[PDB]
Amino acid sequence: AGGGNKVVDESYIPNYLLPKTQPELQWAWTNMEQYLSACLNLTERKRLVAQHLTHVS
Amino acid sequence: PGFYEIVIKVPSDLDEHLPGISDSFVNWVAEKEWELPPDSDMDLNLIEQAPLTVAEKLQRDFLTEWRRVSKAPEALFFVQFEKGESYFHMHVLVETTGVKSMVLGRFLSQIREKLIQRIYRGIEPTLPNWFAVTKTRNGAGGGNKVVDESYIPNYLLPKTQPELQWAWTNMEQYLSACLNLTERKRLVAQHLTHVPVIRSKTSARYMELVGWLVDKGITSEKQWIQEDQASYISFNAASNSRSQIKAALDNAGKIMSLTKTAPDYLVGQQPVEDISSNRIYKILELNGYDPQYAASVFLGWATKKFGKRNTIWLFGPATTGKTNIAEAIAHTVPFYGCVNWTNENFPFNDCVDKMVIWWEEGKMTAKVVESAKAILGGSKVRVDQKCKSSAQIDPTPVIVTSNTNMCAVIDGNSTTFEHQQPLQDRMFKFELTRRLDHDFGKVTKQEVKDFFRWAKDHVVEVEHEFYVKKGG
DNA sequence: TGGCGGCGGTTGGGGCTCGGCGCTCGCTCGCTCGCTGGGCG
DNA sequence: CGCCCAGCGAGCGAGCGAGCGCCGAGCCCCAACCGCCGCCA
Repeated sequence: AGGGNKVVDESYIPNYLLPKTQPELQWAWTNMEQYLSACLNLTERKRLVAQHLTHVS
Repeated sequence: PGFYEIVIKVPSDLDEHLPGISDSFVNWVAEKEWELPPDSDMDLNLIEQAPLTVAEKLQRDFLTEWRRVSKAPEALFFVQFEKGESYFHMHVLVETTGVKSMVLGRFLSQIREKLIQRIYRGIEPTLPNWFAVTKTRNGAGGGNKVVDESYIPNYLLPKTQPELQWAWTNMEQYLSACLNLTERKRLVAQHLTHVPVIRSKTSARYMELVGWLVDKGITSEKQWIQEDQASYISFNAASNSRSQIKAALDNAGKIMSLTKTAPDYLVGQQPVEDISSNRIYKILELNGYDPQYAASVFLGWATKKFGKRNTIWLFGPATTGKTNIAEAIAHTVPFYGCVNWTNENFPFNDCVDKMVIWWEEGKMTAKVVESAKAILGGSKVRVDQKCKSSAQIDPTPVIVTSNTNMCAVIDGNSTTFEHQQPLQDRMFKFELTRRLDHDFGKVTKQEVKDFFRWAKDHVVEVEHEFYVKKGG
């Protein structure tokens, strides 16, 4: 319990939350204009994942 | 002025370290915001907020309690709030003015209790040793670590923004370096550019023992027992004390190897009150030689005053007031060596690392006549050794005590006289033909010391010549 | 054209060594908690 | 006159050591053997 919290940046979303497939997802709520389209749409999630992969590269 | 490095762990998790803390305390700790001074290049995003206030309150209460219990409000301190790898802490520093090392433990516990009853309000932090003081050794063995002023720029200031958060100090030399990386780096660089012995209770006594040994003239274990057996035994109880004996012996030898002059150890301290009783006086008066002039010549020869003619040669058969004095001198001086006249290849084998060169019943050899003339004429020269490397032999007063004519320099299976005048123009002839009686007794070391001392109390004009004046 | 005999190096192993850490004995000293004594007078 | 500070003391335990003990590696000297050489037809 004394450990530190899991602090991350925006790169953590496309690295674990978006890569998750439908069976590992049900619903989501956000407010960012870039991530709002990737709520219940898998195509937008994959597009954002690819964009993040190309950016970090 | 020393300082005490106190470690005070700042509770990071108020829920785990302070279970059951009131909500008012957390609210007041979180509502207090901080802001760096205008001239502060430190980044505020990296610095925390509630931990900063907690550390500030803790160090303020600590300083207040210290000033109240020590009665020294003008005492210097130096607090530095950092962020450990797994928990927050502070490198608090307080002077030792008005607080000895045997009372710091009670004051620390009192301050901890006061902080727990005031700040935390009874709740004691559950961190492993949240309140302690730096010790010279881990555990309950080492004592309080009394650091120095050089400890601040050697561990605290080197730390930069990542590990640094805040700091409080009243010292005028560390004011701008409280919340400024540039000033801290400048001070660290200045301290590194500025920067010898060590004072300890175990080395202070050794520094005096090594000096007393050379004063008494000890160069081995037997000489130490000769003075006091109990004293020698006391300095060799444990292995650490036994190795110390060998270390001190080696150091004393290497130092005696570099004194200044041999007479420094041969010349006595107190004057002489009865020289007639000395055996040297009778030996010199029996052979027909003025004891005063002989003593002056000996003093001038031992002090390297003549230079080229700094040599004495006692002629006449063996043991005629020649061997006794030489044996006494050899027994008095620390080290000595007999010139092996038989070994013409390396006759100075026994005279290696010796202060006096004694030639007892030995003829001159042609194999080391040229090299010997240098040392006899006041000149340095590196001669070989018997199955050993060469070694420089500084101008040392040589003493010859033979019966045959030393001018007859032997060159193997023959004899020559080419080195007659060269060797005679740098030596003193002492025609000591009178033989001592059987009940004359051997000369002691105290006798030689008294003789060398009396040689100084009555100085006479010593003439540089070959034949020494006799006693008229 | 031919081989049978000893001497300086090793080189790990039993041993001394200096250190660390760990523990275990003397000293201590602001604090506490009573006991009692001119003085009220 | 039966309390008054209030002055005194006697520990008094949580500290402080400091001093030793017992590993812990870490050098250090020593002995049972290898390389090379002397010794004869």
